Amino acid sequence: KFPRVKNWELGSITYDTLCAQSQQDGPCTPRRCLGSLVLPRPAEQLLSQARDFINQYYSSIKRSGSQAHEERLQEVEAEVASTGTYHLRESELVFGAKQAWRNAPRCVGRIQWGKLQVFDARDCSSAQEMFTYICNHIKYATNRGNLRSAITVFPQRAPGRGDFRIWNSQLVRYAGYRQQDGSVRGDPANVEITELCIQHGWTPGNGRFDVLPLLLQAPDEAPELFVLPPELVLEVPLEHPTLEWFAALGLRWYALPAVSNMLLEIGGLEFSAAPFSGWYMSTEIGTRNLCDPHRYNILEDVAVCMDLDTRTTSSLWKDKAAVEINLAVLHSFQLAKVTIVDHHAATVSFMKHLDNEQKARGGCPADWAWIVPPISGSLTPVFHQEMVNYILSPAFRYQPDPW
Amino acid sequence: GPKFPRVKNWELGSITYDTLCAQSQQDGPCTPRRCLGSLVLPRPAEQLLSQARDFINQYYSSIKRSGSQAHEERLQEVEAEVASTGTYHLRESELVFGAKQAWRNAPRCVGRIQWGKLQVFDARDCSSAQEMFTYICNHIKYATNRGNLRSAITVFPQRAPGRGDFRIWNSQLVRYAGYRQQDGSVRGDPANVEITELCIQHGWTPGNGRFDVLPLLLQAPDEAPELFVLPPELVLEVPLEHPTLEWFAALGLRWYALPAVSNMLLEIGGLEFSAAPFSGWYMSTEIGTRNLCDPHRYNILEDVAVCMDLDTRTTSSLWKDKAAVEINLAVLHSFQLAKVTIVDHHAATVSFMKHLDNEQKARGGCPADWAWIVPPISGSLTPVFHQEMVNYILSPAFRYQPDPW
Ligand code: HEM
Ligand code: HEM
Ligand SMILES: Cc1cc(N)nc(CCCCCCCc2cc(C)cc(N)n2)c1
Ligand SMILES: Cc1cc(N)nc(CCCCCCCc2cc(C)cc(N)n2)c1
Ligand SMILES: C[C@H](O)[C@H](O)[C@H]1CNc2nc(N)[nH]c(=O)c2N1
Ligand SMILES: C[C@H](O)[C@H](O)[C@H]1CNc2nc(N)[nH]c(=O)c2N1
Ligand SMILES: [Zn+2]
Repeated sequence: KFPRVKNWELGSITYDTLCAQSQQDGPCTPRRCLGSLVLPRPAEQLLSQARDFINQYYSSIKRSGSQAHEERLQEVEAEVASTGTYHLRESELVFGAKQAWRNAPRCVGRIQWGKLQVFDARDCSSAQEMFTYICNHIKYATNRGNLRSAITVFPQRAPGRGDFRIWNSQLVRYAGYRQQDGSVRGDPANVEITELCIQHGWTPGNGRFDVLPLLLQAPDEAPELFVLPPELVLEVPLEHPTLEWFAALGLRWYALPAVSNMLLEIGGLEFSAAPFSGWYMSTEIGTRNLCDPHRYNILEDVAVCMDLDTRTTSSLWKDKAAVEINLAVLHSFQLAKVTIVDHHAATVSFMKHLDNEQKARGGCPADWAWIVPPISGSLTPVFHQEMVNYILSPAFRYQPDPW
Repeated sequence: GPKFPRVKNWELGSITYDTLCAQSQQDGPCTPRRCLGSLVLPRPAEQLLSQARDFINQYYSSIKRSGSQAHEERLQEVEAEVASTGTYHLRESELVFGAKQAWRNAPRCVGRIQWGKLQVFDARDCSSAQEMFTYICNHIKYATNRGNLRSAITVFPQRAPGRGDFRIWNSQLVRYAGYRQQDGSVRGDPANVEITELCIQHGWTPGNGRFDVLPLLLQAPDEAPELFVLPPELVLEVPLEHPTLEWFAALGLRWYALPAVSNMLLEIGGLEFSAAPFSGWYMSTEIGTRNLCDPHRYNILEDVAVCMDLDTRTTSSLWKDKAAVEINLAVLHSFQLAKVTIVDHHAATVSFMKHLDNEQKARGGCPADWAWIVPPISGSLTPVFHQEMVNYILSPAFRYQPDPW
């Protein structure tokens, strides 16, 4: 029943009892494990999720069983029975957004989970208003380089109508221009959204790092285009501490990682637009975004500049170039005084987080493949830590693209 | 599409469906409620016969004589034997097939493109610890082949009805001693502190170096294990140096040529071969990243970083990553110089991708454990990081077995 969880570096063992609180099945069965897959393939039920969430909330404020708790359960029940749905109080929304983050198995930054600014944007009625709230978020979160975690929550999905959606996958994305000869200029991850923006009327540039406009959608309307004011998108030019030519690569990344296409589920209610942001771990930029062969793919270029023997894998040219690029990212963010965390510091804080959650809740859902960094895995303590992965609610969830 | 798991490569965009998993007859540790894929060790008569029939069907399929008269006579032969003895025995060619298939089936092995090239030594006539030692030395000589390594397994008698097992007590044929110190630190390999102490309890005179090769504790049915020293000339080792950092050689680090697992159970058609040591060649990260840099192994990162004059006082200098790369390069360079077979993690993962394609066509899938397949440095720089994998247990199989003591 309750899995034993061992750390193989220290020999310490815990038991996950928190997983018993899971109500949603993942993709694994006793016949086969699907844990490396990136994606998975009525009133009575809303009422149970609603009730369980309100119980979660009153328990957190230590008022479990109180008058307030009972009356609030009655409101929820009365509202659902009459209308087939309900609405959260602001404080409940705040609690549920933090819990969704806390519950996120793929997030290595969860030590921070209790520190989240929640902007309530549920009184939004147009793409125009969405834009204003998004700019306020960016400005707040960016804070001239001293980044602060934030979420803005737009109106929940409703039975009658279409969703509020932000089409872009992040608030900040560089264009990817598909070229005649089949290559890509810019970020190949963003080809499709770049073509959408143009098709909806954007005048495209032709750089490797052109910031995309937002396509914002109010219910049952065509999305609208909105150019972010350049002054709101903080960027960091990349340079290397000792390698002078590196700056000459013209590389850069944006300060603010802000995910904008995930669904936030709290107590059975769904928030189809609820962008959220923290600060980056350097390997996201230095390893994945710049070195993935299907991303900016700069490994070779960097290795030649370093004059490495590129002819053979056993010279470890890829490994050496990747280290330097990661170093350049850390250096430059430090130089520009913009919050960043390296993969060693981040995984150490995650280990402290596991221990906190063990005491607090008796476990912590974690996806080992996503937690362990993409370079130097076993040099970080999380590589040696067993982890149990399961879905708790409140949750952030993947949702299909709106087009 | 199909009612089998969809498997995607996020680098290339390509998709397959694993149909092979339908052949799995044994449950792993995961359920719909929670994934336990990251756990290292998760916790007959009519049963034997059904496993035997399945294995014999597998054998006859592989030789394309499925449904044939020889196929039906063999099945009858197996149940007759089980009917009268409670057990049965494999033909030589059945053993060779099952051993290769146990390797092909191993989800944690990245080297499986080589699975068809395994020399299977049949040692099922062995009846003493002394003879086990001879067989093991022959295995070591054949497999080592003066640095031109050749994959091999040697198979000792199977488990039998309430008669004791053949066991090799050591986890590998080559292991460096780990000596517990008066201050609680370890000299040598901390992985091997228990077996080192077991060797001394059984009469071994200990050394005091960081790289003392252990003797073997070999157990024949119903006897106490006996101790055997490997002739030093049989254990090929590689002194580590670095191609440009001249001081690395002065560190006195080394590793042995032959990775030879000796404590796993080989299961074929319900038969259990408790002693069946097998060996291949190393992927360089196993030595240079894990064995040398794990904090709970030789733990050399800080020493190397100090020699490289790195800033070890702050995580963000990436001193750990820089030192680990150089140590891996030293491992590769030293083995190449010594002419001892080794494969780096780029070339190994690339060959594992080819393996996956071959197996897609041949069997409809390939059981693979993503956390074990992805190397412990430079993970996402290798093509396997971007490749989804389905993990499931097929038989024949290599299985972990409890330590004999
Ligand atoms: C405070 C700084 C934070 C750091 C350093 C951090 C770290 C990370 C990293 C490295 C990833 C993997 C990203 C990738 O591989 O593409 C990630 C994923 C994720 N994080 Fe965080 N995180 C932070 C804050 C947040 C916040 C504020 C939230 C939401 C309130 C959040 C929720 C998530 C979710 C839901 C994922 C998985 C996304 C997916 O499945 O696509 N994180 N985190
Ligand atoms: C030919 C060269 C080979 C290479 C490069 C190779 C590579 C590897 C690596 C890197 C591991 C993970 C070890 C660790 O992290 O400690 C492994 C595990 C494994 N390999 Fe191979 N392998 C090779 C040959 C073999 C052979 C000949 C067999 C058996 C016939 C084999 C069966 C296994 C098994 C059963 C495991 C899992 C061990 C466990 O769970 O403890 N491999 N392999
Ligand atoms: C198909 C698919 C599914 C899925 N769940 N996720 C993805 C892409 C994941 C992109 C997330 C990248 C943003 C990560 C992030 C978010 C935050 C808030 C902080 C931080 N340091 N990093 C694709
Ligand atoms: C507790 C535990 C369980 C388990 N299944 N496995 C382990 C790890 C044992 C380490 C296995 C070392 C395999 C080394 C090897 C073996 C072969 C044949 C080739 C090659 N390159 N490497 C521990
Ligand atoms: C196939 C595999 O699951 C996939 O490549 C995962 C591996 N681990 C990851 N880990 C993080 N943090 N982010 C990722 O995108 C991925 N990709
Ligand atoms: C907890 C975790 O499963 C454990 O540290 C695993 C991770 N991946 C591994 N991968 C390989 N090849 N070898 C290992 O010993 C491990 N250890
Ligand atoms: Zn699983």
